[PDB]
Amino acid sequence: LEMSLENVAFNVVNKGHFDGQQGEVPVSIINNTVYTKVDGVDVELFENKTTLPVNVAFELWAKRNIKPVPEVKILNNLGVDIAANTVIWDYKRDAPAHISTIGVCSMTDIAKKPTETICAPLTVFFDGRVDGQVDLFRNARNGVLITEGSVKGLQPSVGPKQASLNGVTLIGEAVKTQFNYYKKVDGVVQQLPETYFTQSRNLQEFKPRSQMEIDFLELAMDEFIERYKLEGYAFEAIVYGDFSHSQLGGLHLLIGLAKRFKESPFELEDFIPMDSTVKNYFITDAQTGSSKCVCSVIDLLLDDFVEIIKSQDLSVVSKVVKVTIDYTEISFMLWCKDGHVETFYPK
Amino acid sequence: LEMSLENVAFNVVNKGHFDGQQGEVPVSIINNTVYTKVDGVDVELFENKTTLPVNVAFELWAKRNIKPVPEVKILNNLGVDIAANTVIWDYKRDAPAHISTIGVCSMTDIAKKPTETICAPLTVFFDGRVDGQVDLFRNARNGVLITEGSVKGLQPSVGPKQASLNGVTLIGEAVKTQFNYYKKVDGVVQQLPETYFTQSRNLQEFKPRSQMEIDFLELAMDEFIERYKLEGYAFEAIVYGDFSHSQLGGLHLLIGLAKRFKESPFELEDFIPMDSTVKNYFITDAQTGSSKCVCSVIDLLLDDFVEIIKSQDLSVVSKVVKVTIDYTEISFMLWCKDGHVETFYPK
Amino acid sequence: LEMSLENVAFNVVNKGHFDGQQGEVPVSIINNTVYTKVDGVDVELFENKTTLPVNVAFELWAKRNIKPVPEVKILNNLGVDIAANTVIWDYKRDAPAHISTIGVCSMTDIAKKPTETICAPLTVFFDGRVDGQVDLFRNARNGVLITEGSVKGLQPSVGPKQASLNGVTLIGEAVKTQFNYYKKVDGVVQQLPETYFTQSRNLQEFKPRSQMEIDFLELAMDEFIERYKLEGYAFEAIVYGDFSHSQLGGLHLLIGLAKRFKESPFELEDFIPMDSTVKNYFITDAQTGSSKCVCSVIDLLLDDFVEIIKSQDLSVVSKVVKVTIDYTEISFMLWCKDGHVETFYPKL
Amino acid sequence: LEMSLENVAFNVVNKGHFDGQQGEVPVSIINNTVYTKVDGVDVELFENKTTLPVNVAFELWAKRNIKPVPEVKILNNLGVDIAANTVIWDYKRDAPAHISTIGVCSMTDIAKKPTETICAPLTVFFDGRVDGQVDLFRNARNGVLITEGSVKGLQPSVGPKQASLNGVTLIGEAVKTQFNYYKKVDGVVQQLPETYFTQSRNLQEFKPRSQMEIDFLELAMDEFIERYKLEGYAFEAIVYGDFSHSQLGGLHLLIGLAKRFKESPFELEDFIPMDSTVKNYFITDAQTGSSKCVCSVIDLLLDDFVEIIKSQDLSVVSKVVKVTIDYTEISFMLWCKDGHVETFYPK
Amino acid sequence: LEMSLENVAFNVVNKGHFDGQQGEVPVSIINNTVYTKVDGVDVELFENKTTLPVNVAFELWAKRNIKPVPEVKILNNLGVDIAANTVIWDYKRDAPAHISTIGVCSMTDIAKKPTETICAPLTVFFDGRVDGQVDLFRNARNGVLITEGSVKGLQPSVGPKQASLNGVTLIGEAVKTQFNYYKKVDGVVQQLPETYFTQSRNLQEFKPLHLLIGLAKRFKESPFELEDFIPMDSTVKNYFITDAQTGSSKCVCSVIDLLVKVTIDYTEISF
RNA sequence: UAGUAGGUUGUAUAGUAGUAAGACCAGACCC
RNA sequence: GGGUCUGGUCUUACUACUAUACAACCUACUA
Repeated sequence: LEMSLENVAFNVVNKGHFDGQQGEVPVSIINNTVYTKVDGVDVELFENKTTLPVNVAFELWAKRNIKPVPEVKILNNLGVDIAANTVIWDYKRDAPAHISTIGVCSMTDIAKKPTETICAPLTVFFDGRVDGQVDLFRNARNGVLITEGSVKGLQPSVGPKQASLNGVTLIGEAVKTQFNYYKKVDGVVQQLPETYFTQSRNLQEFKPRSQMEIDFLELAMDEFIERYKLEGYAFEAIVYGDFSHSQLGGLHLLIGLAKRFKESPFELEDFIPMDSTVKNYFITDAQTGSSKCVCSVIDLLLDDFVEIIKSQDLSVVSKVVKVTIDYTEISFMLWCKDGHVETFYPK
Repeated sequence: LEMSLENVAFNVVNKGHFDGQQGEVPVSIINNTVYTKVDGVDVELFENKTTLPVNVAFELWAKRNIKPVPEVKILNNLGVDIAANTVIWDYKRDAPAHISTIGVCSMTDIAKKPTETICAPLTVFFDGRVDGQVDLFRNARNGVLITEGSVKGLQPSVGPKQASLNGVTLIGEAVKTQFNYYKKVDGVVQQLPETYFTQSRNLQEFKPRSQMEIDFLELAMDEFIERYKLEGYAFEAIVYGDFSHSQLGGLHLLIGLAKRFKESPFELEDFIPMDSTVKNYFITDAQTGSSKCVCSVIDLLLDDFVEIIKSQDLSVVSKVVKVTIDYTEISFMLWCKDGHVETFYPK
Repeated sequence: LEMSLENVAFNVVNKGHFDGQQGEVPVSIINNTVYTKVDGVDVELFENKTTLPVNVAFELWAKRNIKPVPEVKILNNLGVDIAANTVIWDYKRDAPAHISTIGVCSMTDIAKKPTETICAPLTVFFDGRVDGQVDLFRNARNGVLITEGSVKGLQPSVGPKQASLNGVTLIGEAVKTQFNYYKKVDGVVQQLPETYFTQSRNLQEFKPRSQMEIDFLELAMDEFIERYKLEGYAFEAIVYGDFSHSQLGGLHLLIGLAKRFKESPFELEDFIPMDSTVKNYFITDAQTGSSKCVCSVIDLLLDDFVEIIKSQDLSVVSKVVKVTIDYTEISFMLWCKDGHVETFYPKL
Repeated sequence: LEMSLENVAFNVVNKGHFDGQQGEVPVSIINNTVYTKVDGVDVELFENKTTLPVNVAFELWAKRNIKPVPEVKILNNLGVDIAANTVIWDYKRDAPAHISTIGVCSMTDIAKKPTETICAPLTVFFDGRVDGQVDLFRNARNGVLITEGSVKGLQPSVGPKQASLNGVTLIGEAVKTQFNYYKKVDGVVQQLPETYFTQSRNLQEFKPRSQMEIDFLELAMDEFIERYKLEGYAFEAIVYGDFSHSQLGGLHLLIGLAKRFKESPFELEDFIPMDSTVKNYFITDAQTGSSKCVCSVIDLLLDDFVEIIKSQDLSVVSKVVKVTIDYTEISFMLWCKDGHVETFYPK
Repeated sequence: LEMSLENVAFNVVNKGHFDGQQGEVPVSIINNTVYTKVDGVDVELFENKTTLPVNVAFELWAKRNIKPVPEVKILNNLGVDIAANTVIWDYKRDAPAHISTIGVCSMTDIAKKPTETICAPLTVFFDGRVDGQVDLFRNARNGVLITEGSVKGLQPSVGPKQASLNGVTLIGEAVKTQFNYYKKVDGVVQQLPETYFTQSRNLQEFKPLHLLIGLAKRFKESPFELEDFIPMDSTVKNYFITDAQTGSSKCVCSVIDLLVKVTIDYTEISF
């Protein structure tokens, strides 16, 4: 089997997600909210924040993937258009990561199997922990495959350490959250270039993942620059920021935002609440009264950021640098003075 | 069995009402409308005009009674509070005639059988064309029973000739629309009083049902009164109406409204769109510019109204007359100008 | 008292409009509809088609004017911005004719009396059948006054014969629907221009109001033109209409639309459902398959239209003619050639 | 172009449809209705009855095709999935006939030209009155082409006489509403089979289109059979209908419905308000009280129906007959008594 | 009395709850929100999260009980179906704890007094701090009574130490939040058996994996997410716990906050 | 007199439209 | 080659709307 609204609500009530049990419960759809009657009183089960109909969005939310899955930004950068026999929920915007589905909900389904002709001109995300998906990826024309282990006859590409698990990114210890990515286009397997992976942290629950990051949060700016020999790279304004004018200077790394937040609180108004490698924020410092309309914040490991920034050479005043991050090219606007660097920020 | 939204929509699509078949179709609930996907495009199936949730109202509408059923005004006057194992749809206001149901929809059910203790202090409408309902009526404490035939041990009460059938009232020829009404209160059968029944007609599809009505519509105002000897009974004002002042005079019978509508069109704004024995209208005559804020219109057979007015014994100046219409008392405001009648209109 | 939602609903239930009685009834506001509980079941009382909140629109609808009132187009053309101590309901779009009110609903009120300073730079519609309104009009700076009779010290202006009464326009017989209009601007009484008044009819309930209209509805096109000496005025196109090409021809008078509708049914899609002197329609003829995207239809008495079309010389290649209709200037495009008119249509 | 909501509303206000002019007007989107401010008061321009967003549906409605276009049922039967550079509005359900568009609205566009790779595995409706569309049809892989005239190198297929024009079907006189249909699948032109075309009439504005229909609407049931020699074809029940039992007998042609409506009014509740060759109705006769839950009504010319019924032979008790109507197969359930056909109704 | 929407909004504006004052203020009902006009600009007063109409829910919210009241789980376990002359607001789901009311709001009222025949086959929650309610409980057929003190002729049952007060549970010091529970069924007083009472704490404001104390200890150690897929109030809570450090998650986790059939909160819990 | 300015009108360079007609180009049908 | 019908463009005459520049009239605030 039954694929109906009341069976989905029964599964949500008894297990929190659509498992596949048999049963039905009373359901009331008023406004965009789905209520259920428990002990004679209506209890809210789901509030629709999406653009889909109420029952369609509820069914997709209940059938979401609860296993560790790749972050939505990785899938978007890899060009994934649809997911095979699963729903990947984008918790950043509280909506499904993909408009259509394959064999999940009859209202949004374009097919019941990923091997149909309609699914051929689409990059389909194939899981690896579900049996039989590797064969479907081999027979698919366009598809992206993730695997905990290794696949015979293919060259694995190491992905990010962290992965999304019910909306909270983590480096799994009990469960393996590091996958191997395979991309197949037009029936030909394509290798993927080596890329630096964003750590996807947050200001509140910020924890350094390296010794250099620990020194950045604790040691002074001059001491940290002197110890690691970061002179002549404009590290004062690129990371720490300039809270002295009406507009901020630099501050394009999430680690600098975390350091400033620990020093003085401020507001990060995200005017595009989605998940992406590069985030734009409406930052307003509450102490110095300095605000910036657009602030491109990219969360990178500090050691790899140093390696990236020191592998471009100081020879021209201005240059555009293309860096492969999350399997996509990132355009960095680089300004260089003579002897030192002026400014290096993402576009 | 399955009791779900998609099975109900499948039954509506394939048969127009909930029959009890097995199947499911895609359903989208957006706004108060229930859409279904037919040939890849959404088709509207039901628009909620009720005060209930969208899916609850849709399920009640699909499970409505399609057999000839008594008019909602008769049930309200008899004091019916709930219907046993059926839904009676009030097409006048496009909502169920009763707030709760017995064994129909889990969201509105108060019980699964009419014999439970919760249903005891309620007048339950028991059908007669469904097997086993007569026994339930006998065992019920408060209930109203309708029967095409006769029931042993009970005195039948003849009901109205017409009955509702999918929202259009008719005097059935192929199907019997005349029932026998039995009312049982506190376990004791009560014999219903002798009463007149409203014909429940409309101005557009108005057809006379007696010789007197045909003469009323065909003959002039003076000719009709002279032929039937209605002098000194205010038939000109009460029935025909007086469109000569800023406010109307009389016009409290639907037959007079039909005659005027055939003569000159006008607007009847019903500010309480429900079904009742006495209707109040905001009548505005479009020819003479005469309007009346409240106009109590009661549809009665002309012969019965003549009998009622001739039995009034007009001797006192003012008197309140109680007339049993549709198993309920109707308060008629009677004014008599000593010698003849002054005005006789319902309150 | 009391000015509350439940008292308003009680008045609607017991009398159909807000009279001023004391009482309350259960009320449920869900969606844009206002329901009431009668005999244990919810009954719909009002569905909000306006741009106002549900209870605000319900209160304005209940307090609407039920007496014969001037049509909304006349008020808009006269420049009326607000109504004094009343609500004028625009039944064409099922919303109040004016955004704000004076002493009606606390949510929309800008004042409690029309004599306040905020109401001074506004043209206020003052009634005449309500006692004391004439004095307010005299003391007002900008205002429009209607009166069944005559007012001392002022020159009356005769208005249209018909007036709106609960959404249906009529030439009242029992009740006088013809008023005298007075307009006062900046404390100085202004006389209103002499004008022709639109009859405001409809295709379904269309009834001729003159001998010429009866002849038009009965006689053939050629016979009517011959009888009324309308030679060389494009009456075949301007009025009767030309359903011969892909686009329509002329057909800019409602009487011609009524004649065609009686001949062959068609659809008039009104893409701006409001009330105005000149109406634009998306007419699609169902017989010949001829449709026109924009069709300016103005309802005028056929004698008045004949006089208007005979009052303009036709030697110029083209000209824009301004005609005072419903106290406003209507622009007519006079595309003519060699004396005989080619077309004559308003704009909207 | 400018493609914005206010430009679309300006075009609607000044011309009734999106022509392509430059300008803007105030717009208010509250509920599903789009209002505009004219002379200081909001005027409703469009009420959304679709499943699309308010502004998307408004833009599609304004950019609809106002020229004579084929009826939506013909396009659905031909398998049209999308329309090239135009929007075909389905006035029966007040929604666009196709979910996606090509180069019309950026919210629903899948491409800007019909020659892109994404549009290749889709049957695209190509007009013929727009210059350059014939070349696109020739270069297209899957597409349907209509032409007023003839196309060199292709065999024309004569379509229906009538065509939709702003929601009202008509046999155009001033404008040609008869097209020639060409279907191309997988780059190979397919000839369409000879077929019968539904006249697509309605009960209210019903006008006979042949001598036989006039005789049917005037002559008696027995006289009409005698004159046209229809004995042993169950013409009494198939077309006229039988209002004698609880359920109707036959009445599967719209001409019979029109005749009955002229005789006695009744209600046709369409529980699937869409456009299709075969329509199912919830017919309830208001005179005899006879109702039928499902009534398959197909509007065919009486001469064509006679030709169909006289070419099936009377040899088996039950048989399924496939008839090509509107370029699609119609399944007719045929029951034959030994000697004469018993019941012949569409499924 | 006056019982109208504008009087209720006036009471909310001037006192925060329906006290019973006389007055009216402009009110706008758009969407499910009730706005009021203060200084010429609309100010939101109430957003409807319930299944009731906007004005009905607003009137019930304004007429809610602000005194210390028993927790909703205790009332549900005791079988309370309706409250006499008061509204008990369930702050966990932001909706009234009972579908119908007695003499509060005309849209939801089934009666004006708890002594009517319609209220007889219902367990009615009778207060004890309101004068005259004890007599109504004595005359009632089915009802539950709470009392700060003692009632003559009845055996008191000691209830939980904590009680709800404007949505925050507390062990009252200035005000007594410990009541004595009396249950009367079919006109016969039934004694309440001994039972253990849930402390009803929370992880954030916790002051001394199926016990809430273990959840609090883990939260102090490592943060995690508790997705409550049934946001209501009950003795036993099911959570969708996902540990953010070890990546360990459990779909259903029955968490009961305590200091085989077990008598907890006047009901039976099966382990 | 030296400056900063809101409404009305005119001139100049421009860009769209207008429910009539004529002309040019292109396509279809017929002779 | 001619006639009719459609898609695009120009002209006929008068007006409406948007953009910029300058001037005049009624006049507003300072030295």
